[PDB]
Amino acid sequence: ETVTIEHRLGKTTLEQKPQRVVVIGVGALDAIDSFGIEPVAVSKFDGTPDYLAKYKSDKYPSAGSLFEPDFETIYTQKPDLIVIGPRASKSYDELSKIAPTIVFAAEADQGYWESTQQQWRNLGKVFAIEPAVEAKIEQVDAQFKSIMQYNQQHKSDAMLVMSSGGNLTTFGANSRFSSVYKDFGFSETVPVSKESSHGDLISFEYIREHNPKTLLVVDRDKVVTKGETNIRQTFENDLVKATTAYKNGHIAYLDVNAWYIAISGVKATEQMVADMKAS
Repeated sequence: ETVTIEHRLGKTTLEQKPQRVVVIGVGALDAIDSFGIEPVAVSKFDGTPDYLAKYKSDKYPSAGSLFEPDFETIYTQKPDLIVIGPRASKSYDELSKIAPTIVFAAEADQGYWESTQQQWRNLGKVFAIEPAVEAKIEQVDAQFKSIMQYNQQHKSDAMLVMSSGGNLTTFGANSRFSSVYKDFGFSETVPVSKESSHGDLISFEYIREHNPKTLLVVDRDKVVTKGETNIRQTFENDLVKATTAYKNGHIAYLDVNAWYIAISGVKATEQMVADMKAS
């Protein structure tokens, strides 16, 4: 009773309904928990979102960080399946020795939502819960479709800006934030041409000069800094105020967990939808 799952790091074959699942990555944990599966070990991250709070405790042994698996502990846990997010993917070859391993991740080229659907469908196949997955997909798909229509019918541009340690970077349609353009129906204020993993460095002068109609802001420090203060107070300086986005009240502060950390999560994707509705 095996299934063969195709994912970013190739093909993995395993018996359906693995009993002992180890999960690395918040997005993988989000979708897995959301569909009613309880893992035996999980990565630990200081920024784990409230909706996954139970996994922060020692009830669940640490499988490592978001980036670096604890191979020794994972082996000790005797997993039937290891599910990892893209952050840990350099360790896939090593994890694949221990047990069938699947990568759970979005793809910029095919687009966030099309690829995320497949990730949930992959879970559906592994755990024989296809109907529940399809019900969820139908629900969320309608939300994507409605938002996209809106933005095409009021065809307008958006600039996606991330702020981290004082660095402002921008990302376009062929980036980890492909959802904004390919799924939610915005056009790029400025075509960021061929992209790169970590975005392109910009400045407040760039934001003001290019004058986006909609400005979507990701405060990376929210989930990385020990503090949780509001970037808005500082982000909205004179240069940003002079922007159309500010005036039209279309600066949106995206949920950092949902958009940046918990990639392809169920709750994460629902939050992305909520954020887009709001803006």
